Amino acid sequence: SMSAGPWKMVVWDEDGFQGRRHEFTAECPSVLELGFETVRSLKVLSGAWVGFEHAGFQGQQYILERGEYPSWDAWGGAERLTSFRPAACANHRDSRLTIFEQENFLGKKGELSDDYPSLQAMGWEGNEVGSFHVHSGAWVCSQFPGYRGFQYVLECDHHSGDYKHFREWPTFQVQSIRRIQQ
Amino acid sequence: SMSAGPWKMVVWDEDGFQGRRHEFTAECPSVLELGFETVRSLKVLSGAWVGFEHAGFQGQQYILERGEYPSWDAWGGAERLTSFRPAACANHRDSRLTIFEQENFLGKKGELSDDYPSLQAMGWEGNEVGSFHVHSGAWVCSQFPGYRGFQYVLECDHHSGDYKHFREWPTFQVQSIRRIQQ
Repeated sequence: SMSAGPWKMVVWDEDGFQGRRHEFTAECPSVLELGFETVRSLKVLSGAWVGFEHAGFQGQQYILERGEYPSWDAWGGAERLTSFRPAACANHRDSRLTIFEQENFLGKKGELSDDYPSLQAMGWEGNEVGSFHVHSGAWVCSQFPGYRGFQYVLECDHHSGDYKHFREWPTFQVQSIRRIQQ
Repeated sequence: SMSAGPWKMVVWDEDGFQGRRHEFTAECPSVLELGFETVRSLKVLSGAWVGFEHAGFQGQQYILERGEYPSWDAWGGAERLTSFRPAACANHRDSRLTIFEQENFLGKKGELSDDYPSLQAMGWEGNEVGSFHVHSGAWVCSQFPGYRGFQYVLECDHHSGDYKHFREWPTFQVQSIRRIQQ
């Protein structure tokens, strides 16, 4: 129970925390706006952050929890990371998500308050999810079991947690889902 | 609370569950011994399994929980998977692991009975772990936060759960650890 400071991450433009450095305490819509050409390594010092492939928070999403990322494989196993924002709703102990088989909160539902490396192991029918309501916390969904493939992040403060369409988050393949750790 | 059958996985030698097929209900030390040339897709129907890069359960390890894996990116985001074994100790609700900063159960310790996408968020000092005692369950450790980078699996029935050396599991980098879901 050490006492942490405000959420913070640091980016560098060369691998292994070398080269040009910049620290963030709030979102950055494009590192190019700093004069950086690229982000090649990073550290998350406090909190949880979402990295995005393209400027303006567009493209592939990467969840960035506390720790050290010496090259791009550390966040995307994906070489390009251009914008960043805090996962503002992250609250690991206060996370609750409802998933639905179809869009618009229709079809069979599942209630999640824990992490699921295998939706199918838990009883979910099929490999698709159609809509989501985030009651609290921030969640990350993955295409494949064990938190692999394309990720996407769901926040409690997006349309009051409503994601009625895959347009709001078109492949509907989701096989693992977990809570984000701030 | 549907009733599941015995642990089972199925492999195919082409992507998308096409081509030659073979089902396992026990370990396979080499798919080449079946006459297969390669495994390109797979499904885990029941239980949790460990895939290995090389024959004889050697090389990179991949955790395979229930679901569908249409190509190699589904298990390794790593194209080669040659041998497979059940994660026999997997027991998600009955998993407990002790981690140590140094080898031989020395140094600071941490007690884990939950999943940790960020060891550093939980209070662990540094990015290294030196030894492990698995009290119960099966666990998977990852190099980077959020369950990325090289994985390795720790079982309760390996030397009574003792892993005193990195030789038993030399890079000591571990930033996330979770329980395997059978």
